[PDB]
Amino acid sequence: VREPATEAEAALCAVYAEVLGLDKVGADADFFALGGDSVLTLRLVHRARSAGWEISARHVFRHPVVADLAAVAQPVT
Repeated sequence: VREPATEAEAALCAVYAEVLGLDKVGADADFFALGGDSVLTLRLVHRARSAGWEISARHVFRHPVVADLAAVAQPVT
């Protein structure tokens, strides 16, 4: 399983695992391949912000892989 290589990747890995109910998730994990849907996307957006990273639901649907999602995130102001 692929370790995160940036702070944003590491935060999103942890949030993916928490939202999807998994123990740990790799930096190459696909949110919808792992069981994501509209409800869980909503939760991912909220919990990512709590972890310091601003994303949208549209970001998740367009970039469901952790590493790709981390690249469009913005740090919370």
